Amino acid sequence: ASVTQTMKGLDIQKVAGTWYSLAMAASDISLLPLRVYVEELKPTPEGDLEILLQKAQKKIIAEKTKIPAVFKIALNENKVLVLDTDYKKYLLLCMENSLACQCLVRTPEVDDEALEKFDKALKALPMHIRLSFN
Amino acid sequence: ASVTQTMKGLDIQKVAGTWYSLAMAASDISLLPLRVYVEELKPTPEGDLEILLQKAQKKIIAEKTKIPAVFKIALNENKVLVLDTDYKKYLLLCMENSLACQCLVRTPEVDDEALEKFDKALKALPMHIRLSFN
Repeated sequence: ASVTQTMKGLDIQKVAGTWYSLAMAASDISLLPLRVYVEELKPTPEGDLEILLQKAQKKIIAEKTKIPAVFKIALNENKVLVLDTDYKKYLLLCMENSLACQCLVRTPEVDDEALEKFDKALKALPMHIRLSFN
Repeated sequence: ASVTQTMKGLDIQKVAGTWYSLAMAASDISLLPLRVYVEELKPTPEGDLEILLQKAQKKIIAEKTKIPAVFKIALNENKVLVLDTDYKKYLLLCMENSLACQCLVRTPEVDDEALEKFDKALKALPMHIRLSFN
């Protein structure tokens, strides 16, 4: 991917709280290890991102970098990419080794803005597998 | 490996402090990503192990398990295995995906107990690559 595809002007503090994985996509079929469900984001006062996820709860710390929408997690290098969020409804997030992207929503209310924007974002990226849940 | 090859009666509190990587060995040549140098161990009051290492300093948290010499780190599952230590001189430590083992010493004093015991421990395990440093 490119820095061109990451989000401009992210405020990491406003993504705090609960999220639900509506859908996932990945560059390689076997990737879906990156089959992980973001349940909560907890930014730190220092600007790092704690990720609570389901696989068993895992707690991951993605550290800030010089790119405000890109965090570094480990022995195996993984980056967390925030593609886009409105903070109140949806967050598009990618984890790179190579690439898995998740469509996160604040609540599973009947509304399809998040999934339209996920699908629009994936058009640019070479994905070989796509999942959507109930 | 087996639980039979992990250490009996580990006190994680006594491995606290500085260590030096004298030597590494691994199951697969390409493994030496697990080319990481343990510089410090910091056990927590809760019994988890913080690992400071050189690759750039990385800080890894290996959580306790029901096995007192085995800690769990992440998206990719890695276990840290303490094979053997006398706490004061040497620690034999393995990181599993599959397997890399390190010979750690408290100080680079002229003494070869650590390396004899590393080599004796590796006899049992299928290693294809071995490194030793100055």
